[PDB]
Amino acid sequence: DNSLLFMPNVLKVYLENGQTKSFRFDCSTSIKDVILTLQEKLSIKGIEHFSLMLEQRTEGAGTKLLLLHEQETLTQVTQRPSSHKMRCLFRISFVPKDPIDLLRRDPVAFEYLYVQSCNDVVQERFGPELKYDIALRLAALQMYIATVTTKQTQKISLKYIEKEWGLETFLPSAVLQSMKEKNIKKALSHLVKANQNLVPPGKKLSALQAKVHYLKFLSDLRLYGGRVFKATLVQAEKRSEVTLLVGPRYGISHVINTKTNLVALLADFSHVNRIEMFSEEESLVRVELHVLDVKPITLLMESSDAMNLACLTAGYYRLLVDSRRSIFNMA
Repeated sequence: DNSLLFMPNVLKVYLENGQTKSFRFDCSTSIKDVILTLQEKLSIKGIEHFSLMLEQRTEGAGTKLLLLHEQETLTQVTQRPSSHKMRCLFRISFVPKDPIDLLRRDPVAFEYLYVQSCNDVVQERFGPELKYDIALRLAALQMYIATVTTKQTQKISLKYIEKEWGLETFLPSAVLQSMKEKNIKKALSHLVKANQNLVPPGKKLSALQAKVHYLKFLSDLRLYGGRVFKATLVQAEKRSEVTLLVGPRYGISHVINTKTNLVALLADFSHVNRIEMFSEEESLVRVELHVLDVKPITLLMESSDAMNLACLTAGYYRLLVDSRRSIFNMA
């Protein structure tokens, strides 16, 4: 079996709505090429927000996403380690700081962001920072949004949701394993009704306006458009293990203490002038961050983490700082 290909030289790409798409490649096709073909198929204007990623299945349950560079060749992608048992996903990797800005810009991309976020929320792709409290509240809106776009009833019925979709589809595994089904349904019952109580003075919440609310809750969070990396900081040729957080509100920052959400800026995206990677022992990659008014910062990282750091940093630079200028170029 092979999760990455349909066949020799035909790439399988999963969209966030469950669709699959195929791309014939030869030895010259780049990830950039497939992204442009997907921009055209899907009528996207904000392609700068999007990336192709590999889905790694880790030993314990849960997936790790490996960002792929545009200049990277598809053949070069099938040679990553155990490419055959990973999947290719098209996803928004560089989120706008306020979701509403995407909606006025590319509605297709905004709808794409809402569908991807729902999947992210239910599959616990945010940390435990997503408390069951928020998770149920998010579910009540996802549930609302699924109903108003399928039935005229503006009043939401768990019994419908139970049959048509399955309640479990809107809930994380943790609520499923920890909360009592009766307790979950009571919780949703009070929630949906209370939000229903918030709306009567107002005209009914449109699905689109509900989706805006769904993504605003998500936008105030740590792993929103962001990732956590282990890395080895080399400072005066001696080594220490660091945890980096790269995201839209953190530039490249370092986690000092999770308990107090203590994060330290190492570099705003605007202060990054270049990223360079080299090779070391046993798929260990040395990253050198060239930052304004400081000596370069040196990181020793596992190769796929090294690449997801460059991509995510270059991705947010292209988005938030300058669309033309390059910071990272593989060769």
